[PDB]
Amino acid sequence: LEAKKEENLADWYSQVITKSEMIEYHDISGCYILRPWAYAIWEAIKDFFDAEIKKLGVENCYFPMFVSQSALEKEPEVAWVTRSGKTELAEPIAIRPTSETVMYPAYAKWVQSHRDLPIKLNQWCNVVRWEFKHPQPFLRTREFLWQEGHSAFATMEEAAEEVLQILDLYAQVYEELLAIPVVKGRKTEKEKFAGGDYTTTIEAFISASGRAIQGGTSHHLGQNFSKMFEIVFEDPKIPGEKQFAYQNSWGLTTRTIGVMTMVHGDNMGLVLPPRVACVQVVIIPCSEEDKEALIAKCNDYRRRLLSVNIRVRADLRDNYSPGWKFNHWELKGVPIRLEVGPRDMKSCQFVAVRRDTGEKLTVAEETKLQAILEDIQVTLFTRASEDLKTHMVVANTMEDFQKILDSGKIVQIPFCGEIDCEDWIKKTTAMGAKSLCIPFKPLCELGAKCVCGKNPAKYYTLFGRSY
Amino acid sequence: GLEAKKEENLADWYSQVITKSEMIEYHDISGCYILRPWAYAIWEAIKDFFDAEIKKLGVENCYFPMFVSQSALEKEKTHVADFAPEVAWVTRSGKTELAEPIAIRPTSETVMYPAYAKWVQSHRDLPIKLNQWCNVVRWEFKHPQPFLRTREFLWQEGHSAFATMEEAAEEVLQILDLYAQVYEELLAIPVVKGRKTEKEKFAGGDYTTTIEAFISASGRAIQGGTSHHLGQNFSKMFEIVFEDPKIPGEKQFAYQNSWGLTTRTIGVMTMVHGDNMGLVLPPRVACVQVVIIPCGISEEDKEALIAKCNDYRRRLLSVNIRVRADLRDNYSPGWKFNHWELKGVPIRLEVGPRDMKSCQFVAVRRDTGEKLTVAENEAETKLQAILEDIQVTLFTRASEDLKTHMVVANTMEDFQKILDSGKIVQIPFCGEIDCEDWIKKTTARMGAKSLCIPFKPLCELQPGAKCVCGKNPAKYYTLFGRSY
Ligand SMILES: Cc1cc(N2CC[C@@](C#N)(C3CC3)C2=O)cc(NC(=O)Cc2ccccc2)n1
Ligand SMILES: Cc1cc(N2CC[C@@](C#N)(C3CC3)C2=O)cc(NC(=O)Cc2ccccc2)n1
Ligand SMILES: O=C(C[C@H]1NCCC[C@@H]1O)Cn1cnc2cc(Br)c(Cl)cc2c1=O
Ligand SMILES: O=C(C[C@H]1NCCC[C@@H]1O)Cn1cnc2cc(Br)c(Cl)cc2c1=O
Ligand SMILES: [Br-]
Ligand SMILES: [Br-]
Ligand SMILES: [Ca+2]
Ligand SMILES: [Ca+2]
Ligand SMILES: [Ca+2]
Ligand SMILES: [Ca+2]
Ligand SMILES: [Zn+2]
Ligand SMILES: [Zn+2]
Ligand SMILES: [Zn+2]
Ligand SMILES: [Zn+2]
Ligand SMILES: [Zn+2]
Repeated sequence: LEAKKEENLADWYSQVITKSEMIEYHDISGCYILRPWAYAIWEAIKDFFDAEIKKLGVENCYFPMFVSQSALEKEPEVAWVTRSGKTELAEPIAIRPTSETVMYPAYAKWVQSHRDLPIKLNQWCNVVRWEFKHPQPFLRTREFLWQEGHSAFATMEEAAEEVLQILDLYAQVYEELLAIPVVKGRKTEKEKFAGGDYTTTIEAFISASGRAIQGGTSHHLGQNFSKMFEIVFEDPKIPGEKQFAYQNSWGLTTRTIGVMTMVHGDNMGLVLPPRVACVQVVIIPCSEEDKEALIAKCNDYRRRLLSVNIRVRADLRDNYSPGWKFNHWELKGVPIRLEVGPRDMKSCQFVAVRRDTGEKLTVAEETKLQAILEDIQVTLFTRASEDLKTHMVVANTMEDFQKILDSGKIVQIPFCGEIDCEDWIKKTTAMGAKSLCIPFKPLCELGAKCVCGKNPAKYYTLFGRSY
Repeated sequence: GLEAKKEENLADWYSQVITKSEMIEYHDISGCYILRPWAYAIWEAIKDFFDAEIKKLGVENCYFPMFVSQSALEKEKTHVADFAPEVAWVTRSGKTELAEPIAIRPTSETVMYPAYAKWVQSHRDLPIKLNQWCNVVRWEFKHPQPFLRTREFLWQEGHSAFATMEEAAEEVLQILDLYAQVYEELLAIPVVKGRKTEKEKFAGGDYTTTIEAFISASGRAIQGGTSHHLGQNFSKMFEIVFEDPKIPGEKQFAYQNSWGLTTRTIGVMTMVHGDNMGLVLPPRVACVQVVIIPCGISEEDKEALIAKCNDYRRRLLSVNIRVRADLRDNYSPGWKFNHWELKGVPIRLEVGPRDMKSCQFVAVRRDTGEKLTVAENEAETKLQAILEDIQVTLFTRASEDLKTHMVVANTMEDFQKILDSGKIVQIPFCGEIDCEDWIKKTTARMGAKSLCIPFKPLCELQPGAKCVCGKNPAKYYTLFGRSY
């Protein structure tokens, strides 16, 4: 790897994602191939989150990719299919940018009584938003994989409960799987989903860019969509009266992998948190009778490790040098390299090198390796945490806000929350700073006025430059 | 209640069964359907099995883009021209024309193989074995049918490249055998492995292998999955090539395979096993294998009966049986019976107060309807045994059905008679496109298509035997019939 993360972050990022064999470019802008090394991380995320939402009663299903004009405009850079071969469709049809308008008519038909609620459905699928701004692999693409969950309840408080549960699962994905610290909160009036009541969100910070990025989102839709699509049930108490269902929706994408790359990656390449590493430990070999024995010693380690449920690969290819293999698996971010040399074989001991720090370490010919893995995870998280702690500070006045913002940090400011003030904050700080979230647990507690002067502060709000 | 008979109007029965089992919901765009959880969980079971099996072969999962540029789609002879009117084109985003229109993938060769060519710089870069689960689109005007033939559908498509022919040949048959395991072992559906004829194979490939299944309610056959050897056709098209230094001065074009399997599986499961009470789920893929329902419904006694149903639920989960306790006050027990029968749940566990007070329950089989009174303490064992026996039974019945409806015939006379009887036929066949066209055209006065050239035909072909056309010698016994 040539480019340096602190010099030329875009070039560093492209080189990391391709030389780690995560991404390949497609001949259509903003579309990328997810190679197995990237996809396996998505598979790990999927296994965790799918089990967890199943524990909450959510069922998986698959709705059509195509949205009619009427369904879509029953409420915009949607991709329109307008012909098959050379012959025009009777009416153009749209590729889903999200599936509310595909799902909620079906919900309306399935709900007859309050006995039919709640409905909790999730799908793992692809969506398309065909914007013409600059794409970035993983972080912001035209086609992407995600999961979208869509719930409908009889009451408001079970919906609110789910909203917070799903947000906490997203925070778990980032913090426990990817070792990325996030700040939970809710979007401002300006930035919230216009189709919902409130939008909760997890925001992560990428310091090499000094920019924030949304990691996931969980919306309380309230009765907005149920009144739109007539998702109604009869009142269990009052004859002949109908109630509109309360709804949530929530989503999470492969952006995860990009954030994991941006946060933990270094100038040797990818750095994989052991919890999502497709390969946690790579075994590399360093008298011909002796050579055969060495290979057999590696296979011994491999089988043992496989037996202790550690994801492991023995790279015994004859065609490549050990130093080549060292660099290959470092670039890919394998948390531990296990080096087996003849002396050490003879000494019945071995060497383990951790990817995060490079700390080498000799050990006796199972237990240790697992112990190293966990520490690597903790290490990654705590460093990311310190980075966030360094780059997220309080400022009580605009001038202090601006200086700090220009130092490449994100700032919690007292904020009145009006949309006009938020646009003013954007252009005065000019790209300009946007609102990220109103944090659940702000750093310091809030008579204080907004940084606009004209109005009092309603809440500490986190602002920053953002992807 | 279903109130439509499978032996009368098969189409209406199918529609009723897939909707009333809560498998399918209709969409306002023809040929696209909502897969509700009851069916999507069957696809997820198939997925878990096939994923595990291909990983043991060294296949890795990935995800390539859904959009194909016009240049990449039209670049090589990847597919015949007759497919052109069935490609769906995105021509605008919002209100603004795209400079170049882009196509939705009907299959991903034109997206993957330029990448494969970039990735093969030497022998060490082979083999490449990649699979993806994803949706594809084929915008046909022919009458769609849920699960069986739709405009959008879910599938897996595997694409692999090798240094030698032997490796690729081996994988083709391994994957075909995996598809046969999906059908016979998970779905309880017997299939016939074989080779597609010249007319019916994938045109740009060297040969296509296939598994064919029979639907006796319709007298038709349908292809369950496919596994192609491409040889070096696509690698010479896309320049997926390396150099062996021990063979200076010769290119080595990769040998490739591709293979595919869709949600048609579920449709075939519905058509083979479904009866006049609704769906019938093979225990192996049933989302719920056992549903516990309280019957015969004092306040203390009611509390106790519900606790007992939950005891059964706990024990069944603890021995890895997928179980649902239907404890809803809103619906009658006889309605619960009907509802879970429509959905095809293999076993219904009835618990009444008299049975609770004698430590027993009733188990009712979905496939036969047979009722058994079972002692409480044997719940885990008996119920497991019964599930296995349901699986077996379904497969056995279907195989019996296949074996009576597939027979050998040696003349166009016998062939057309047996064909008209609603069966499929293994005939001696010369293999030529003209003569297959002729077989179809004649036997209409729809015509019979070829299904597959079986690896293991019923009867070995006689030497010098001539194909039913009488003009050419038979090259092989070939399974023909009316088809989906
Ligand atoms: C990969 C990815 C992710 C996401 N988004 C959105 C919010 C969200 C979060 N959190 C989803 C709710 C879960 C997320 O991840 C969004 C996107 N593309 C786009 O906006 C389209 C686009 C394309 C090119 C340039 C500019 C914009 N692309
Ligand atoms: C559900 C499903 C399945 C399959 N096919 C194909 C062969 C194969 C097998 N075996 C694939 C290799 C895996 C299969 O299952 C094909 C399809 N639609 C279509 O052709 C498009 C269409 C749309 C409306 C009416 C008629 C035709 N729809
Ligand atoms: O997609 C959403 C709302 C939520 N849906 C379920 C998963 C989580 C997700 O945030 C917001 N959104 C975002 N981008 C969009 C782009 C287009 Br184009 C359209 Cl039509 C609609 C939308 C649109 O509704
Ligand atoms: O899709 C195939 C060949 C194989 N691709 C890999 C997975 C298994 C599959 O059988 C054949 N086929 C089928 N239908 C098609 C429809 C269209 Br539209 C196009 Cl352009 C092309 C095709 C086309 O190539
Ligand atoms: Br969104
Ligand atoms: Br196909
Ligand atoms: Ca055709
Ligand atoms: Ca053009
Ligand atoms: Ca490789
Ligand atoms: Ca030559
Ligand atoms: Zn992998
Ligand atoms: Zn203000
Ligand atoms: Zn289910
Ligand atoms: Zn007793
Ligand atoms: Zn002939």
